[PDB]
Amino acid sequence: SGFRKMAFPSGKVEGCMVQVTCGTTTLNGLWLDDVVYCPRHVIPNYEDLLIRKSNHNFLVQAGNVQLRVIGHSMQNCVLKLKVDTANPKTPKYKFVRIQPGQTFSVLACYNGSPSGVYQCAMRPNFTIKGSFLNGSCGSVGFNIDYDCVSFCYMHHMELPTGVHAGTDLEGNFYGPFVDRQTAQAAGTDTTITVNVLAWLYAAVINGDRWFLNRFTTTLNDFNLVAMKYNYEPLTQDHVDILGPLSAQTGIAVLDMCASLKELLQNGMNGRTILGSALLEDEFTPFDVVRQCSGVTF
Amino acid sequence: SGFRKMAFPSGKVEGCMVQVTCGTTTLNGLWLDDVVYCPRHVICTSEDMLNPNYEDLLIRKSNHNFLVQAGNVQLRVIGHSMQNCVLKLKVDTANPKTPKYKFVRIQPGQTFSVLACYNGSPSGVYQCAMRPNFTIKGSFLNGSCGSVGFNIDYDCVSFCYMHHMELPTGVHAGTDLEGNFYGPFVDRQTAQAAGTDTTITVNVLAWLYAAVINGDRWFLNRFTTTLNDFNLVAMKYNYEPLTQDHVDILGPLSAQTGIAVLDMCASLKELLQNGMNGRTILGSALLEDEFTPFDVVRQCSG
Ligand SMILES: CN1CC[C@H](C(=O)N[C@@](C)(C(=O)Nc2cncc3ccccc23)c2ccc(Cl)c(Cl)c2)C1
Ligand SMILES: [Cl-]
Repeated sequence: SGFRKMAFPSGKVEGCMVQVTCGTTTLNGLWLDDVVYCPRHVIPNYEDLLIRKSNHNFLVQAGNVQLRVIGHSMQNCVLKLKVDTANPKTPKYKFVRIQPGQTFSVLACYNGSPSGVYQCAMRPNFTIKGSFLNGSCGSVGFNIDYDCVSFCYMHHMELPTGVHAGTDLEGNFYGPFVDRQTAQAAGTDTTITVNVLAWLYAAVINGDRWFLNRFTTTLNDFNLVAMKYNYEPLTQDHVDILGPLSAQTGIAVLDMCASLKELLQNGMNGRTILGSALLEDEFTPFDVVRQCSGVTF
Repeated sequence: SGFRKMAFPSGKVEGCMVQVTCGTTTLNGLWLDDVVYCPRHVICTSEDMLNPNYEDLLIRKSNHNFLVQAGNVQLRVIGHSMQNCVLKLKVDTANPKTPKYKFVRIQPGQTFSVLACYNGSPSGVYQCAMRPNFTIKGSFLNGSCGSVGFNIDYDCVSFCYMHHMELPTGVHAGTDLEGNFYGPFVDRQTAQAAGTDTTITVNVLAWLYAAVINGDRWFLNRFTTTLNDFNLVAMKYNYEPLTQDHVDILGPLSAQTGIAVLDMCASLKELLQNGMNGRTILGSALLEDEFTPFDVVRQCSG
């Protein structure tokens, strides 16, 4: 029993966190094998600014040991500092680009030191509601798949509303954001519907059944309602992905959709679901399964 | 900007997680130096649990009865002792990944990270608090016994909790790393139940100071209160009494925001009275009590 916002164990990522200094700027780097990846804004014609930099301009620090940079290249908005020393703690890893609605763990770092780990989701508006202070640039987002760390995010900036923007580990920004000093704003955000339904299945598994009803709905009727409440449209793939939880609890996906339809029109009415007075959208259907079955890393 | 329920990086604890098997039972152990710590109920059967005599059951045990597994490598148990409700399996190999650590006993209201494990493998990390009724609202399945709670301030891991059981309400009871249970709980199948839970007032105020720092001022008011008037109101909403110790601890937050503690107490009073009225504080429609004043400072400063 119990339901918590749970992150992946951060250990495999911790051994990869380094400090990257260039001039007056100090941020974080991800040291994998003999390459250290970091936001290119550490150095805006970025090809022109990078041509003026020398290898000894980048001071890379792994704990106490200083690493010597032997090369540098740029891939989209990530800088790739080739170092002489390969990371002995390099885990089995992949660079994956996640879709909006997908969740991941963020190991927030300052001066190459991990300060905390938290779970968050890629919002439909391509921002992440993270927790970052100055110096957190280069902190990474990741998932663990068996014994493989899938790096999906590198923090670059904070938007004027306090939400965060960053890139995948190939330097491609999530959303219409750029690493240039200009006016940027997060677009209108929507609720991740498949995740709310997954979190409702986790509540049923945990004993919370008050919100259930005898009703069902069509996928079209549900989406017409969901659209009015700024909820993401629920596709047939979302209905298919929720199948295992639907089987485990005995509540059909459209049956739970009718529960959500009533929750949106009528509300909670003083009641809570998993100790929350709002509908939670930062647990994917796989997160609910992993937590309510006991998958390990 | 931003405010999240943040856990300590679990890496230092991950290298200490081992599998402990004794008979039909498989749970988790914490391998520090040449000792593996685990709940002593690993030696019990389900029938033994009603009225177990642990000293009696431990005397019948041989070192080879405990199968300790660290990853793939099986560890050899060379001794065993019991300290309160924790079993201490002396092993012949010291943990090379042993971090700088302490055994700390926490007070209710204190928060910590839990590295939930199954079969000696870490499955996830989450943040939670020691409730005033001495239970923790964790996320645990069967096989999680031996999972630990910890704080990693500076380069030292302070182990403060070891999971032992789930109570009938779905909440959890455990011990410090010296085997002393938190609360009036025993590692015996009895009619024990968690007492009435209360909201950790000092933590709600700390989380309100985090909201003010983050730009949220809607809940503030032109009122102040006495500490006694606040406690008389707080008690009626099942809130923990706010002591002078709590008022002193909130001082740095009060100075940083410019809002006196009894001033923020008057804001809390009005929120208990009125409710949120469609509004949220740090993206929450409820008043959060699982961030201590130390958590708020660390996250909003460094
Ligand atoms: C289905 N079996 C019936 C009894 C078994 C049972 O509960 N056993 C344990 C070990 C226990 O609390 N384990 C657990 C821990 N955390 C979370 C749990 C979530 C679910 C199920 C067990 C969970 C236990 C039992 C009685 C006592 Cl007094 C103690 Cl100290 C420990 C389960
Ligand atoms: Cl404490």
